[PDB]
Amino acid sequence: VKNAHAVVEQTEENVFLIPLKHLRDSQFVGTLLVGVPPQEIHPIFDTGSTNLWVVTTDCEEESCKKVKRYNPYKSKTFRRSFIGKNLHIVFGSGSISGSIGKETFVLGDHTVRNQTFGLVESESNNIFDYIDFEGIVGLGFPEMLSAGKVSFFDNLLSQNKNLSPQFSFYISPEDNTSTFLVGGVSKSFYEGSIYMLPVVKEYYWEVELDGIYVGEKKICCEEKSYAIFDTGTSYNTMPSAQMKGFFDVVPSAPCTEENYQEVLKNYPVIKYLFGDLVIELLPEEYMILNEESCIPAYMQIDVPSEKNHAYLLGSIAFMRHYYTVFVRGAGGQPSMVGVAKARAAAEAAQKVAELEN
Ligand SMILES: *[C@@H]1O[C@H](CO)[C@@H](O[C@@H]2O[C@H](CO)[C@@H](O[C@@H]3O[C@H](CO)[C@@H](O)[C@H](O)[C@@H]3O)[C@H](O)[C@H]2NC(C)=O)[C@H](O)[C@H]1NC(C)=O
Ligand SMILES: CC(C)[C@]1(C)CC(=O)N([C@H](c2ccccc2)c2cccc(C(=O)N[C@@H](C)c3ccccc3)c2)C(=N)N1
Repeated sequence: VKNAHAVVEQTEENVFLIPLKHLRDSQFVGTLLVGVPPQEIHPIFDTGSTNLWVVTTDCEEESCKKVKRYNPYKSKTFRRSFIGKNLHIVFGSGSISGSIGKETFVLGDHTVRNQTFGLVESESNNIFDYIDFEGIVGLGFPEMLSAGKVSFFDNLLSQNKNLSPQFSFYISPEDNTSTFLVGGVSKSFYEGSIYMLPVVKEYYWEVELDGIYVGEKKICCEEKSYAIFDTGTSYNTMPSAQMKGFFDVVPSAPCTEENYQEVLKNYPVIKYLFGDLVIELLPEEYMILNEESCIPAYMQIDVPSEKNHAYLLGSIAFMRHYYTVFVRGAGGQPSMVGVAKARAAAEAAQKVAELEN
C-alpha cells in the first residue's frame, strides 16, 4: 500500500517566503531577527544540522569581527541560565564552539520564544577565513540536536499553529530569486508532478539510494547506500571510495568560453536511482567553470555513521535544478522529501499551497 499526499492550498500568511541571497562566497543566506530590540543576522538555512547557531560578540577572533556579530548584552529578551552549559561541534573543514542561551527570534514576520541556541565564541580549526559567516538555522531532525529541548523549527511550529510542518527550497543563484518557503510550497517554482521519498532515519533528511550512473557506468551501488538532502552544501558528494571512480569518467580540465559550451553537449548524464524514480543531472547542470577550468561540481565527504555508504545532494548540483519539499512525518507515517523539476521562472508566487494527507 502507498497512500498519496495532495497539494491542498493555504492562505497567504500560512506559507511565508524567505529570500536567500547567493553570496560571492557560496553562502545561501537569508534574514533572521534576534532579540529585543531586533538584531539582524544573516544565517545559512541548513537541512544537515538542527542546531541554531548565532555568531555573537563573545567571539573576538579575526574571522568573527568582519561580520555583524550579535551582542547578547544589548538584548532585553536574552536570558542565559544560572548553570550555563557549553557547546561543541566538529565538522570536516573546521569547528565551532560556544555556549548555550535562550532567545526570541523572528523569522519572516513570525516570532518564536524560549528558543535555545548556541552563541558562537570560537572558530579556529581555517575555512571561516573564506566566508562571511553569521549563523546557521538548523532544519534537520531533533535527534541531531546538541543542546536544547525543542528544535527551532519545532519550536516555531508550536508558537505559530498556522504553519504546517513543512518547508521547501527553490535554488536559482543566477537570477538571484532563490527563496526559502516555510509552511508549504509554491506552485510557481516547479512544473510537473511532485514525487515523495520516505525518510529512512530521522537524523538527516536521508532516503535510500539504489544506484548512481554517470552515463552508462555504474558508480554505485553494490551495498545498500543512502542519499542525504543537505541545503547547507553547494556540491554533491560521495564517500571516499566512489569519488575516485567518478573523477575517472568526469575529470576536471582547462576550458574556454567555446570549450565549456562543448563540454556540456558531450559530457555524460548522471542518473540517481531512488527506487522507482530516476533523477538525471545534465552536463550544464553539474559542470562549473572556474578560472578557465571545467570542474565536476562534486567533492569528497565521508559521512560519520554511514561509513562509505552516504551520498549528499547539494544546492548547486541538485536543488538548483529540482524543487525540493520537506514533509515532517509523525508517529507511524514517515517524513518525506519531495522532488520536482524547478520551473526556473519568476511567475507570481502570491498563491501557495501545502502537502496534506
Ligand atoms: C517559556 O515560555 C512559556 C510560554 O511561552 C512561559 O510560560 C510559563 O509556563 C506557564 C504558562 O504561563 C506558567 O505556569 C503555570 O501557569 C498555570 C496557569 O494555569 C498556573 O496555574 C501555574 O501555577 C503556573 O503558574 C508559567 O507561569 C509561565 N511563566 C513562568 C515565568 O513560569 C515560560 O515562563 C517560559 N520559560 C520558562 C523557563 O518558564
Ligand atoms: C557548515 C556547517 C554548519 C555544517 C555543520 C558542516 C557539515 O558537516 N555540513 C555538511 C555535512 C552533512 C552531513 C555529513 C557531512 C557533512 C557539509 C557537507 C560538505 C561540505 C560542507 C561545507 O564545507 N559547507 C560549507 C559551504 C560551509 C558553509 C557554512 C559554514 C561553513 C562551511 C558541509 C553542513 N550542512 N553543515
